[PDB]
Amino acid sequence: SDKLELLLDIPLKVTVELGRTRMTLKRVLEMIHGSIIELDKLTGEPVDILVNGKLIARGEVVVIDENFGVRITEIVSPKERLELLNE
Amino acid sequence: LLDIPLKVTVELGRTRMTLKRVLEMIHGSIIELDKLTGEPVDILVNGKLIARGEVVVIDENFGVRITEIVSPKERLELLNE
Repeated sequence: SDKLELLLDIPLKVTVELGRTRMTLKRVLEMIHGSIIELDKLTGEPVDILVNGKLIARGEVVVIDENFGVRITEIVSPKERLELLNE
Repeated sequence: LLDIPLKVTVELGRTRMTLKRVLEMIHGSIIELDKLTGEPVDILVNGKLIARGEVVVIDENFGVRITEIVSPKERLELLNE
């Protein structure tokens, strides 16, 4: 808590994922322009929001000025965000 | 080597923010990312950016159609870094 005060300005890396899959090296080498990669995410599901590699939230894609963004639709508690980042 | 499974991730974008901000976010908060709206999305294999493309739907799953990709030689180089 006094500990927390010292951490508030630490920059954290945020990544937003549309989905994941797995493929062989062979398939990676054979892919071409136009190749289609199917992901583990279903229509109707939100995108994932990771902070230093930990899933803390999910959301929906929005346009902000010229950039993609995400509006948070699901998130863990602030205490759980700390716990996960402290793993 | 050809049969080794690799992890593929498709990213909409990235940003950086402080821990304070991360802890203040709530339902409805907006996070702006580093990708511009006309750009294709990133395709990473084992964390290495090898391709970019456009999002598609295949039946009920999301997918990506590749629009930019490095050479097969360069794919192998990156995966062997």
